[PDB]
Amino acid sequence: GALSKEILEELQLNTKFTEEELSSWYQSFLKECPSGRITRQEFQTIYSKFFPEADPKAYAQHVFRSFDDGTLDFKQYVIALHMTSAGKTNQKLEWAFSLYDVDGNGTISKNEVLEIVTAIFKMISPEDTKHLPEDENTPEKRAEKIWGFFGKKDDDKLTEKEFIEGTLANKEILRLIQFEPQKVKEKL
Ligand SMILES: [Ca+2]
Repeated sequence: GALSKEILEELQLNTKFTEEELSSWYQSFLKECPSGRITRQEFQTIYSKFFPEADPKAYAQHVFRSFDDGTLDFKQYVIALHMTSAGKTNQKLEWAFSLYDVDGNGTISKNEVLEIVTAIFKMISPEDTKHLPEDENTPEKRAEKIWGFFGKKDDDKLTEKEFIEGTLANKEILRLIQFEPQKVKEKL
């Protein structure tokens, strides 16, 4: 049951579990996935199961990739769940950058923002989308607003430094880049 203190370090005060509790979870985990590794397909299924009202395939895929297809270990699988469903968005900005930097080349492009914003948009039920502000109710509008808030040109590249600054300072950027299905819904 090693990676548990590793899980808590990389999670810190963000963890919603203790080492003894993570081990129990870990124990159940191994019963279901003996190898302790979970594939992208299996990960996607978790979200498809628990987000019946939406279409979480792309979202789950992007989340899985943020940890580098292939497989995730228990530590990543636990952290991945925390990133999407627990804690404060503010303690996840470094990870959020990893999420938005789709190809992982170190910077975020305009298209990459559209990719993630679209994936996140599909996590919203059709029902709740009518509550979205007019200038923020379609993937294109939201991604473009985000790009505008960072004052970028179509071919500009957004750095981690700037990403973190703006998501911290400009609360409208935070609202727009928001990736937690429940938080997006609640703010609406
Ligand atoms: Ca990139």
